Amino acid sequence: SLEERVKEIIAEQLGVEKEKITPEAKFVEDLGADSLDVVELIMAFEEEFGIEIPDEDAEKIQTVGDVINYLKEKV
Ligand code: NA
Ligand SMILES: [Zn+2]
Ligand SMILES: [Zn+2]
Ligand SMILES: [Zn+2]
Ligand SMILES: [Zn+2]
Ligand SMILES: [Zn+2]
Ligand SMILES: [Zn+2]
Ligand SMILES: [Zn+2]
Repeated sequence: SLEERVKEIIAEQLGVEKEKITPEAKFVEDLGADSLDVVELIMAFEEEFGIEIPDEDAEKIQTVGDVINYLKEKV
């Protein structure tokens, strides 16, 4: 599912257990993502879902929920 794929992307990049990858979890504050991690997460979401996340939209991707909601509507 879309959610499962999003979890694997995040788990692979941040090394966090999927059980902690919840909708309200902030990549930085809750999942420990640093600046490079965030850039790589965006790059991965684009590659895996075949879409583009313009800089503007990328800035709004702060939680797991943002990515899921964004992708569900866009793809
Ligand atoms: Na993986
Ligand atoms: Zn891989
Ligand atoms: Zn697990
Ligand atoms: Zn923040
Ligand atoms: Zn928090
Ligand atoms: Zn891009
Ligand atoms: Zn947009
Ligand atoms: Zn948000």
